[PDB]
Order: sequence, then C-alpha cells, then structure tokens
Amino acid sequence: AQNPNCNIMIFHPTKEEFNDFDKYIAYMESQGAHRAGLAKIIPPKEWKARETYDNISEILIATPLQQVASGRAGVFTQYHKKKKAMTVGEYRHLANSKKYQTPPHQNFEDLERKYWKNRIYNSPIYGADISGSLFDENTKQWNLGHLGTIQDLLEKECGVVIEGVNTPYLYFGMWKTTFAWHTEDMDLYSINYLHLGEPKTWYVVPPEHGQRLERLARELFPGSSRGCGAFLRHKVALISPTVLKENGIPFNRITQEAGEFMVTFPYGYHAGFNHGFNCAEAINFATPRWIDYGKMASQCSCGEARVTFSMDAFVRILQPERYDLWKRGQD
Ligand SMILES: O=C(O)CNC(=O)C(=O)O
Ligand SMILES: [Mg+2]
Ligand code: NI
Ligand SMILES: [Zn+2]
Repeated sequence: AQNPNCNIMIFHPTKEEFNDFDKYIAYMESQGAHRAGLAKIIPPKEWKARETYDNISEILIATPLQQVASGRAGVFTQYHKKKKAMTVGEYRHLANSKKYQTPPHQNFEDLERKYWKNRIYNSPIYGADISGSLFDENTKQWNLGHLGTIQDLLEKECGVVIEGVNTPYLYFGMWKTTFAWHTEDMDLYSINYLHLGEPKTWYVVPPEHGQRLERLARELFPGSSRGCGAFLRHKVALISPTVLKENGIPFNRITQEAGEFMVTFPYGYHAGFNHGFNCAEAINFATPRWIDYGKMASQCSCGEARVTFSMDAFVRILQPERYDLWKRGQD
C-alpha cells in the first residue's frame, strides 16, 4: 500500500506531465497521495496562470463576510456577518490597515502559534465564494475554469445525463480569515490555486479516519450535534491542532504559498487560515473513484447547509432514498 502513514505529498510535474489533468491526478493517487486527504502541486517553472495581477482592483466583493467567533481558543464556532460591498482594491487596503494586518512574526510556525492563541479575539473580513476566474483564457494547462465538469463525469461513468453546471470561485482573504472543518459537497474533490499574496495554512484528516474527527466534533459541539446529524456541513466549527493531538485524532498540516495548487480528496476533512491579504481560486471536480464516495456522502437536511443548484441532481441520482428528506431541507 502506497503512503501508509497518510502523509501530505508534494508533486513537481514537468511541463509535459502538466498537459493531461486527469492523468496526473490518477498518477498522484497511484503513489498514495489521496490517503492524506490533501496534496500540493508545484507547477513547472514554464507555466503561469496569467501575465500579471496588476488590474484586479475593480473586482467587486458584493457581500464581504465578518467572521465572528464564539467559544474557547482551541474549540470555537464562527458566524458570518454580512458587510457592505467593496472592491478588491478597497478590501486590500482594509486587510493592510493597522486593525487587520498580519503582526510581526518570526516564521510560519510563530504565526501559527499566534493564530491559535488569538483568533477568537478578532473578527476578520473574508471575500468568499465569488463566482469568477483569474486564469487567462489562453492558459491551457490546469486552468480551473476549463476542467471537465462533474455532470459530464457522472454521465460518462453512469450513463445518466443531468442538469447543472460547475464553475470556479474566488476567495479574497486577510490575516486570520478562517475556513472551518469540512469535506466538500457530496464528498467531491477540490482544487485550489493561490493566485497572489500571503500564504494559506491547511490542516487535514486522512479520509480513512474521517469518522474519528466526526466523533470528536459531536463531543465538542454537543448542541450542534443534536440539531443535525451532519452539522460539519454547516462549515462553522474549528478545532485546533493542540486539541486534535490531545484527543488522538490523526491529521497533518502544510502551508500553501502563492503560485501553488492544493488538491483535496474525497472525504478529506480540512480547515485552515490565511496569513494576510491573498486571493485564491477553487472548484470542485470528480474522477471515477469519487462515485463511491458520492453515494455514501452524509447530508445536512436540517436546513442550515443550503447549497448550489447542481447538488440536486447528485443527490437525486446517487442517493435516491435520501432525496425527499434532503430536498425538504433545501425548501
Ligand atoms: O480557501 C478557502 O477559504 C477554503 N477552500 C477550500 O476549502 C477548498 O479549496 O476546498
Ligand atoms: Mg479589476
Ligand atoms: Ni474545501
Ligand atoms: Zn444541518
């Protein structure tokens, strides 16, 4: 068995290996990368996503989100308070202000210490989930707006044609902006490219151990657990590495820098934080190996998780017994 300790693997494809996206994902899995739940891909030195980032300031963040925490430093939830619209140039200036800017630090480990000590005492503002792309149309390799669609994969594997579309999303971050513990919708893959700015630190639980994280979460968030049998689908709960270690939960960590891709694998729980002003692009995708995970994915039916149009068909075809209840949740 390849990668039996489920370590995060880092890949350096050549420009020739960067041509065929599906083939390279399958290669990474042949080396055991999926066992970690997360892999890093450093693009060949010849590649670029676009020529410059000098002209992005007029992108609008229609609904910036202030991430307000409740709980203790290592075990907290966050809710998202909607703020007034602002441009990316306006948001960058805000991120760099004395109130929000990254503090002085020695190295990534010192900054990580400061994050977990102090996150709950601040409310950073995140520009999340903005439909769009920063890849140039002429970038032919690993262009996250030109991937094979999940609808087409389901049709290729299972023969059923379904409605729905699959487009990327932009994220503009600042110091302490936080992504809560989650797997993807329908336990899909994700791919995330950090276009510019400061790093993103990730934490991940191997897919084979995901239920250990879920059992801890039910213990740590007991009210939320009674409310919903899949409350991590709400994407609001944080648990620190110290607390994970105290409870014996297997996990790994890695820091993504500008110019690097991360891939999350089916049923790989992940969480993390931004180091300072940055911009990322991410999208979900599927492979043949995903289908069995899609069929077994948990679902939120309490009404909180509310998701895209295109998840309807995935539930309807892969999970017909659950469909009626899940759709009641959506309506
Ligand atoms: O970058 C973020 O805020 C969160 N991203 C992801 O969870 C992802 O790419 O799967
Ligand atoms: Mg612009
Ligand atoms: Ni994710
Ligand atoms: Zn729910």
